[PDB]
Amino acid sequence: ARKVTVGVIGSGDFAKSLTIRLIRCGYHVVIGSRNPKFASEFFPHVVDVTHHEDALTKTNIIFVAIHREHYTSLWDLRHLLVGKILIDVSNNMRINQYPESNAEYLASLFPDSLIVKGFNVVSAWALQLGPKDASRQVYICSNNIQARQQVIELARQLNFIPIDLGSLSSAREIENLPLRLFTLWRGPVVVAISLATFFFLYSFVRDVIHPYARNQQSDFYKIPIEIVNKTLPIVAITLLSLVYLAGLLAAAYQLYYGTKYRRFPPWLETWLQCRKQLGLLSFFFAMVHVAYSLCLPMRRSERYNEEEVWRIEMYISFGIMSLGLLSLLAVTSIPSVSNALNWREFSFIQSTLGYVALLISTFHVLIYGWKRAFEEEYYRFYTPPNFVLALVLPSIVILGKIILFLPCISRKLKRIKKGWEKSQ
Amino acid sequence: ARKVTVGVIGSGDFAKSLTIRLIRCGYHVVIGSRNPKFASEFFPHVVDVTHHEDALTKTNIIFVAIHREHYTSLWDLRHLLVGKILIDVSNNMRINQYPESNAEYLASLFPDSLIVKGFNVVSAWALQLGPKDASRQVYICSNNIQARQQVIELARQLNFIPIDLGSLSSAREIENLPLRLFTLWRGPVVVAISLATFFFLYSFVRDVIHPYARNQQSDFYKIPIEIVNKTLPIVAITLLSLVYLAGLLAAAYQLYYGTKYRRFPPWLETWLQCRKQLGLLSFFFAMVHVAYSLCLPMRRSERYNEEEVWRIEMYISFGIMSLGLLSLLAVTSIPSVSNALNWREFSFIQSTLGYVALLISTFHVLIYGWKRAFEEEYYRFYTPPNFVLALVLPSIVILGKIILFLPCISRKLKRIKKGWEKSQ
Amino acid sequence: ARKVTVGVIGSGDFAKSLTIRLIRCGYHVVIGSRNPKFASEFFPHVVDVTHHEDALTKTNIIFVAIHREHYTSLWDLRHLLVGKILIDVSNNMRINQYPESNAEYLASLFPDSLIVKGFNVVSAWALQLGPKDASRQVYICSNNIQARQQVIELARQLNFIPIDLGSLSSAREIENLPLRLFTLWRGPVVVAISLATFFFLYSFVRDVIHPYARNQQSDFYKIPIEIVNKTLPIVAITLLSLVYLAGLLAAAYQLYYGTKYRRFPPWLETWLQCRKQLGLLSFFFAMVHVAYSLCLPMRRSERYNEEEVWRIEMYISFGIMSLGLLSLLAVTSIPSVSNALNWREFSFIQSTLGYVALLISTFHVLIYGWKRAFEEEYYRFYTPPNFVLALVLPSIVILGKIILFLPCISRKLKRIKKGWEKSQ
Ligand SMILES: Cc1cc2nc3c(=O)[nH]c(=O)nc-3n(C[C@H](O)[C@H](O)[C@H](O)COP(=O)(O)OP(=O)(O)OC[C@H]3O[C@@H](n4cnc5c(N)ncnc54)[C@H](O)[C@@H]3O)c2cc1C
Ligand SMILES: Cc1cc2nc3c(=O)[nH]c(=O)nc-3n(C[C@H](O)[C@H](O)[C@H](O)COP(=O)(O)OP(=O)(O)OC[C@H]3O[C@@H](n4cnc5c(N)ncnc54)[C@H](O)[C@@H]3O)c2cc1C
Ligand SMILES: Cc1cc2nc3c(=O)[nH]c(=O)nc-3n(C[C@H](O)[C@H](O)[C@H](O)COP(=O)(O)OP(=O)(O)OC[C@H]3O[C@@H](n4cnc5c(N)ncnc54)[C@H](O)[C@@H]3O)c2cc1C
Ligand SMILES: NC(=O)c1ccc[n+]([C@@H]2O[C@H](COP(=O)([O-])OP(=O)(O)OC[C@H]3O[C@@H](n4cnc5c(N)ncnc54)[C@H](OP(=O)(O)O)[C@@H]3O)[C@@H](O)[C@H]2O)c1
Ligand SMILES: NC(=O)c1ccc[n+]([C@@H]2O[C@H](COP(=O)([O-])OP(=O)(O)OC[C@H]3O[C@@H](n4cnc5c(N)ncnc54)[C@H](OP(=O)(O)O)[C@@H]3O)[C@@H](O)[C@H]2O)c1
Ligand SMILES: NC(=O)c1ccc[n+]([C@@H]2O[C@H](COP(=O)([O-])OP(=O)(O)OC[C@H]3O[C@@H](n4cnc5c(N)ncnc54)[C@H](OP(=O)(O)O)[C@@H]3O)[C@@H](O)[C@H]2O)c1
Ligand code: HEM
Ligand code: HEM
Ligand code: HEM
Ligand SMILES: CC(C)CCC[C@@H](C)[C@H]1CC[C@H]2[C@@H]3CC=C4C[C@@H](O)CC[C@]4(C)[C@H]3CC[C@]12C
Ligand SMILES: CC(C)CCC[C@@H](C)[C@H]1CC[C@H]2[C@@H]3CC=C4C[C@@H](O)CC[C@]4(C)[C@H]3CC[C@]12C
Ligand SMILES: CC(C)CCC[C@@H](C)[C@H]1CC[C@H]2[C@@H]3CC=C4C[C@@H](O)CC[C@]4(C)[C@H]3CC[C@]12C
Ligand SMILES: CC(C)CCC[C@@H](C)[C@H]1CC[C@H]2[C@@H]3CC=C4C[C@@H](O)CC[C@]4(C)[C@H]3CC[C@]12C
Ligand SMILES: CC(C)CCC[C@@H](C)[C@H]1CC[C@H]2[C@@H]3CC=C4C[C@@H](O)CC[C@]4(C)[C@H]3CC[C@]12C
Ligand SMILES: CC(C)CCC[C@@H](C)[C@H]1CC[C@H]2[C@@H]3CC=C4C[C@@H](O)CC[C@]4(C)[C@H]3CC[C@]12C
Repeated sequence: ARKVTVGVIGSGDFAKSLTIRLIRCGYHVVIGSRNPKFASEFFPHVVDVTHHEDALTKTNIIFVAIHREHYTSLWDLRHLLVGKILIDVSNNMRINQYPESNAEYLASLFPDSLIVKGFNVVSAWALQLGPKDASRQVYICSNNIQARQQVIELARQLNFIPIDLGSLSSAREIENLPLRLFTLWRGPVVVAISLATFFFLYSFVRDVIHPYARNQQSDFYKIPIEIVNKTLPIVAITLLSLVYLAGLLAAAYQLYYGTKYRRFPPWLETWLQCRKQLGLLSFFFAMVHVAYSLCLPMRRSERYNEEEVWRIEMYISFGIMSLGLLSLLAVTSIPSVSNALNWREFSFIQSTLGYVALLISTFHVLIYGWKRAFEEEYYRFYTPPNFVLALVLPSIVILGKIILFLPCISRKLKRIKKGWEKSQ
Repeated sequence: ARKVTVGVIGSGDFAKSLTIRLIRCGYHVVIGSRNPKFASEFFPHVVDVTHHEDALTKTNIIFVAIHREHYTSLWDLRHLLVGKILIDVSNNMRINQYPESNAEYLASLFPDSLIVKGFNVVSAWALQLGPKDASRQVYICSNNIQARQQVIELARQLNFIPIDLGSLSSAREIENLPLRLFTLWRGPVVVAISLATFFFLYSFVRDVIHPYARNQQSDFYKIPIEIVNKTLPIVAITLLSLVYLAGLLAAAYQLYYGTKYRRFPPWLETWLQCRKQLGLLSFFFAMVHVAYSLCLPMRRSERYNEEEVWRIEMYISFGIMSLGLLSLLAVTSIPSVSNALNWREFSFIQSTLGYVALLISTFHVLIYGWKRAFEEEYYRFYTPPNFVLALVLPSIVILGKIILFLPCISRKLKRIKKGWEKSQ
Repeated sequence: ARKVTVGVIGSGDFAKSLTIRLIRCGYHVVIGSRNPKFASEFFPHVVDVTHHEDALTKTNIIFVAIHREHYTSLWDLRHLLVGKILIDVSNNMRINQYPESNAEYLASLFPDSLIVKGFNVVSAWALQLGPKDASRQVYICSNNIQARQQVIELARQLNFIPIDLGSLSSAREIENLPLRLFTLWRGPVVVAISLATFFFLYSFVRDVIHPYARNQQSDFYKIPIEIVNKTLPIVAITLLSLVYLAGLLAAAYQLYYGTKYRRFPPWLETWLQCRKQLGLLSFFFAMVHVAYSLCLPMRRSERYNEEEVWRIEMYISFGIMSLGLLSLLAVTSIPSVSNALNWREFSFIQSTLGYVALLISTFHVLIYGWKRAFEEEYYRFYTPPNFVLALVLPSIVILGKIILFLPCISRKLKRIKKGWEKSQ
């Protein structure tokens, strides 16, 4: 029933938190540091703190809890670290800082050891605490199977969820993972902000400034949130149109080149990768628009034609249908739901029901426009009304999709999708 | 640091996509085809394309990327495929097309080889691309442990998420998996459509046609979406009633037979299996009803008694309570949330809070009916009003559930639930 | 192709359901009972029911499907259970009933056997049925690797999802797991109920009783659900304030003590652990408030100043912003979404956007209060209006957070967060 000894190199924040987590989870830790005299009182009395040359002798699994630039300080400990699993927990301060990942550099430093990458994601504060809602998954990568399984078992005993990802070819991925902060959302968010700013300025120029000399009824105790009420929906529908224009453009490139075995242009690849983020931003903005259209027009201050009844009911119904379809798409976007669906079912949901949602949203805007545009006042300052642009982009998307259904084009796109593209 | 060679049989769409994915993920591929002269220019220069008899010699893991009906074309390669892992990636065009699954048929063809089922779910386009939101899980089944783990490691190196499911007894399941398209939703969707059509026709006959001779105030510029506003809620509540009538009927069958060790009738089994789909359809229709009741009655065109204040506030509150409980049930229906809950907690949530939601919905409809039914006009054309049916079904469900609480019945149902049913 | 024999000890409800599940999943079961004459007709004809001393001879994996207090009845079968995997499926009737878990007690009883904990979560009715939406994950813990993997494979063949959690140090956790019923929700729910009751009584005393002698316009055909409309929002905002006051107090304790390596007081630890439950309760109550504010003020019975337009639009917009941020936080609270986010991204979302949501909610309440408080009538009965308390708690939270941004305090808190706390 003797506890298994685990070695740790260095005495820092991560070393102390790791030692706490190991001791609480039924382990015995041997820590090697340059000056055990200095670091001995830091650690509890059940921690055996000695020199570098001593800790390695009495352990098999060693956490290299030092920074990358100090790895060469372990050069003298080359023949002691023979056949001993070295768990590399290091992290970089910048994505792609070095030509090779930290684990591969360590492996090149110590050819005879068994280098296992892992435990870098935890923050030396989740190690001190118990289970945490973000830092409960640890990714482990080693080119040696046995050492990888030993480290996975160690992670299991430390109340973690081990995740196996390969043979140090994945070390770069799990070193870049702790450093990323919504990398795929930056582009969609910038696009949404740009669209919102442009439509805000368009409404300000057309709706307010052009009749401002006529009326001039607003001051700083007024705000253009009638304009944000006209800006959120257009941004949402434009984001949906951008979600599906990427697929249209991919089809166009495939038809033009004649093969699917040609890499898309880098901008098209980035556009295709962030379609989920664009769609979720569109759903969020559509929901905010629904909230505004419910709360504001019906407020207590708002209390201060049969064909019109027709129109109002009909485009409200179309908006509700589109919102329901978008809600289905967003629900399927949860990782568990997406993984629980076949690729055929997921493709049906996303592609088909999103195209249907875009078409229904186009009708929902189109009715409003149909009896808000024929009056020459709203065709103001030579500038089309707000709904005209929010129609012109989904119109392009929908006409493209319909073009893709033509028999000649459908046949030339099936002959590509199904492999016979251009034999050579 | 030499790359591991992986063999592939055949040169088709799947073979080419698989070769691309293998080469990009640090592998070396040897492809065997009938005519290497023909297929050599198809594949890159780092691909060794030779005959069938040559590729097997220089590899250990071989992807049998050919259709099932051509498996007998490998009969001559029986003594070369001795002890070599054969990954069967084949798929059928129809569920339960053949008496035995593809993997088992291959294993019977080659008794001495190690047959591993896997990689059929990916679509030869997710292999070409990177990570995909539906095709990132691969299911692997082999009756040999070592070969199964080798194939799982191979899937890990190919940026997939290996899932182990057994010993080729699960081959049929993961061959039917790529072919299913919402199999459990078909029944609930057909039931919902039937209910919606019946209630639409009922409202058309009662609300419109019966006084149509009296008024005749509608034309084709009118639509019965006052009727869909009366059809969505009834369909939602009826779907909930059908969700819980299945449990009531299962209890009735258990009490009648005296044991739980008797298989339910096939219709009852299918009803019990699709309870989740019926409940989610009910939640979706209830949410659509909430959206209609918010957007339509308050529209700008809609602008064109204390006990009544009482009633309106009270049934709105009951509707909100029921919607909240249904939202809790739907949130627990996510696979991650369901797996994160104990069976006791999940049972409490679903059973208890869904019965409470059904009861509260019954009250919410019942108040509306209580002061919309006593007037003889709404008891029109000898036909009960719309809410009467939406009450009569949940009333049956609730009276059944209350009957199940009787001391004699509760005791006879505990003596069953807890094992003492009928000893023999 | 001979089936693998699996032994089962005892003949009860769990034994029968387990035997059914094993037989259906291609196994052959040998059941040992005290009186095979009695239990033989219970089980099918393909089940070999014999004495205790006979079943062990013809099997290797044995399910000890008897209660803990009867384990000593297997004392005579000590030398027969040598090297045989014993899967302990037992459960306790109370959390922490015994000093050592059931699996560890069994292991102490039989030192020479290989004890594996598992299959306790399933309810002897999910074993009889097929896949179930709560009982499809089984947790397995053994201090022997090989036996643990054998039991995991057995669980895989039984259409389960094996989960490995360690070396019998996790046996207590997975014995307590079937017994817990929302353990972390009890405290937050009691707090929410207490807040709701207190604010209901406060509104009853101030809003109704104090002018009750003045007007007396209500009877039992009236209800205080104008008061629940004033109670739900305050409870939601107070729950959010309590969510973040825990972090403020943790920071205060860290600054006072000078280290993060000191355990928080038990009440603070329990407060910190249940922050997710408090936040989700706050989100649920905020959504119920949104539903009430939409449905009730706009009802058909409700149909029975430019700066005010200003105010109404502005605080509605702030409420919508806060609801959107809370929705983002709740979406990230799904286990799949939380596990799919880096700890940095999850920390950003939760901490930063929740503080922003709290600030925006404070403004949203504050505008309403700003032009509903300056009238001396609402400062009624020497008691502050309802919004004043719902402001005073988030005000304390926000001033604390701002204090944490002071340069001296920020520096003393970074010197703690980053390890240099108090060297010894
Ligand atoms: C609310 C919301 C949530 C969303 N969530 C997600 C999400 O979680 N994940 C996600 O990925 N997206 C998500 N999306 C976006 C969604 O994936 C896209 O809208 C949808 O995939 C577009 O379908 P498509 O037909 O344009 O593209 P696809 O079907 O993906 O194909 C794009 C292009 O590739 C071609 N192509 C397709 N299959 C093949 C093949 N086998 N061989 C050759 N060429 C082929 C098509 O012809 C087309 O030119 C979401 C969108 C919304 C609105
Ligand atoms: C929005 C929504 C979402 C839903 N999501 C899901 C979902 O994700 N998954 C899902 O499965 N369902 C889901 N449902 C449906 C839900 O499961 C059912 O409403 C609920 O289980 C019915 O409870 P019950 O008491 O009728 O049935 P159960 O408790 O399941 O039992 C049915 C019958 O079996 C008997 N029985 C139960 N336990 C035993 C036992 N141990 N031994 C012998 N007999 C027993 C009962 O007496 C009864 O006769 C959802 C419903 C809704 C509205
Ligand atoms: C709708 C909703 C859903 C929610 N869902 C969840 C959920 O799923 N999971 C969950 O956990 N919470 C959840 N929450 C609550 C959420 O986690 C908290 O609101 C948030 O974490 C508080 O941030 P903080 O800065 O106060 O605390 P934290 O950042 O967690 O830190 C608390 C204290 O620890 C200190 N500290 C932090 N990091 C370190 C460190 N490295 N070293 C030393 N000291 C440190 C801080 O200074 C502070 O004193 C939810 C809340 C809401 C409203
Ligand atoms: N939150 C975290 O801290 C965290 C989280 C994840 C991963 N990590 C990784 O874990 C490792 C430990 O980080 P840390 O925060 O603990 O680092 P730190 O506080 O900077 O500690 C540096 C450690 O390196 C040792 N060291 C050895 N040779 C050295 C040299 N020449 N110069 C300087 N130091 C030398 C020191 O040990 P002596 O006492 O013997 O000098 C000391 O224990 C890093 O690789 C980090 O990327 C940290
Ligand atoms: N999207 C997909 O394509 C996909 C996805 C998942 C699974 N799969 C499975 O993967 C396998 C490959 O599918 P595929 O689409 O690549 O098929 P395909 O395009 O029809 O190719 C058929 C292949 O079979 C070989 N073959 C051998 N003997 C043959 C014979 N007698 N008659 C005809 N062909 C013979 C051919 O090789 P030669 O050049 O030597 O003649 C050719 O490479 C199938 O089992 C399929 O079910 C495919
Ligand atoms: N839903 C469930 O039932 C469920 C779920 C999860 C886990 N479990 C666990 O699985 C085990 C089986 O539970 P169960 O519900 O089947 O129990 P049960 O109905 O009470 O059966 C008791 C069993 O213990 C045997 N036994 C041996 N020595 C005994 C003694 N001295 N006194 C009494 N019985 C003795 C009996 O076998 P003989 O015929 O030879 O006397 C009988 O088969 C328990 O440990 C339970 O915690 C049960
Ligand atoms: C319950 C669901 C919805 C309701 C009740 C609703 C309501 C409305 C209303 C009343 C208008 C008239 C303009 C205004 O009031 O400011 C409008 C316009 C608009 N709707 Fe919606 N909507 C819904 C969903 C959606 C969705 C999901 C989309 C797009 C994905 C969308 C796209 C638009 C657009 C772009 C406009 C712009 C028209 C203009 O600014 O002139 N709507 N909506
Ligand atoms: C915020 C939540 C809800 C609100 C505001 C609401 C509102 C209403 C209103 C105003 C009516 C009167 C009939 C009408 O206006 O067309 C009604 C009727 C009805 N409600 Fe709801 N409801 C809600 C939730 C629900 C839910 C969740 C269910 C069932 C699961 C439900 C079941 C019904 C049914 C069946 C009727 C039919 C009455 C009739 O057609 O005569 N309601 N609801
Ligand atoms: C769409 C979102 C929201 C809308 C439309 C809304 C609407 C309102 C309205 C109209 C009032 C005036 C008092 C009343 O009508 O009873 C109010 C008050 C209040 N709001 Fe909201 N709200 C929203 C979201 C929120 C959220 C998310 C919170 C807190 C997390 C919140 C906190 C409060 C509080 C505490 C009051 C109390 C004021 C009082 O009782 O005097 N609101 N809200
Ligand atoms: C993050 C996502 C949303 C980015 C999508 C933004 C779109 C509108 C941007 C991003 C990159 C852009 C492309 C970048 C480069 C070129 C080449 C030149 O001929 C101008 C047009 C063209 C082809 C641009 C078209 C618009 C474009 C595709
Ligand atoms: C929204 C838009 C971008 C959707 C795509 C429309 C355009 C780009 C597509 C639709 C029809 C396509 C054409 C269909 C047929 C041919 C004939 C052959 O020579 C291949 C290219 C060519 C000439 C295609 C070029 C691209 C094309 C013109
Ligand atoms: C997919 C789900 C929702 C199906 C539920 C539909 C219900 C209403 C249908 C489906 C199958 C049907 C049963 C099929 C067969 C019989 C036998 C005969 O005596 C008529 C009634 C009875 C017992 C039917 C009752 C109604 C029933 C249970
Ligand atoms: C909604 C409905 C279907 C719920 C179930 C109600 C009916 C079917 C149930 C409830 C009470 C049950 C009875 C309770 C007691 C007995 C006595 C004994 O001889 C077993 C059968 C019998 C006669 C049961 C038959 C089924 C029964 C009548
Ligand atoms: C389950 C969660 C929400 C519990 C949070 C409830 C809060 C308000 C309660 C729970 C435990 C309580 C603490 C328990 C003990 C003490 C010590 C004494 O000096 C009184 C105050 C103090 C410090 C209490 C302050 C309020 C407190 C922190
Ligand atoms: C909402 C509230 C609880 C937030 C926290 C505010 C209080 C408790 C915090 C904020 C500023 C803190 C002080 C900042 C600086 C010092 C000086 C040094 O001697 C450490 C303790 C001491 C004296 C701290 C004690 C705790 C403190 C006073």
